[PDB]
Amino acid sequence: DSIQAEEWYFGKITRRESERLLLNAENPRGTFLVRESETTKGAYSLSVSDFDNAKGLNVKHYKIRKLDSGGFYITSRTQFNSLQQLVAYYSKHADGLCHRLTTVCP
Amino acid sequence: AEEWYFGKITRRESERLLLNAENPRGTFLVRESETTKGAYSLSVSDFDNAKGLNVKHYKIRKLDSGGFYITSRTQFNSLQQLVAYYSKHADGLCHRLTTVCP
Repeated sequence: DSIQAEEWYFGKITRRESERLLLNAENPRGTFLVRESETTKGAYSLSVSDFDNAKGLNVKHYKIRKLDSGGFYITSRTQFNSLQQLVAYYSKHADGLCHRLTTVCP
Repeated sequence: AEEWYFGKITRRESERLLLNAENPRGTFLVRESETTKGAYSLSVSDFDNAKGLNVKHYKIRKLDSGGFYITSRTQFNSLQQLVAYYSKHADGLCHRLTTVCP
């Protein structure tokens, strides 16, 4: 389906594999990718690269839950009718995330 | 940085992960201890006839001078040396640390 081919969706890659792709030093902070959650059925995960001078480059993982209406959310502040709309939103506003989403993981 | 370090995932999460594949015995990861500050926890899959596949958890204590241990037999000056040692020598663990959790 459409989601399978989104440039930012990485399907069933593991959290460890997403950190392997995201921790690459070429990536600016806020490089991200969406994937299925490995440990929660039916949820997704937004993994975001970030940096601090103590953990080094690191990745933060945010569960994305799906509501019975069909929407999605990470926080109580905002919900979205699609992952596409969630990504578009957090590309414009961190709003609790470690960083605004900037580069789509290559 | 290490591919086997899974950071703050939980005990339950590690068990979901370590058991969630066609993962052999001896698949493992290291994570921050939930129960004890400063320590880590080594989680390793195992198989036995009564339990079937199951996960064992081993505290990794941190010494004041900097090193780490799980038993009195050997201690390590870093956490990576611990992992490297137990990949070659089970020494009391259920199995050697052979496959990093995918």
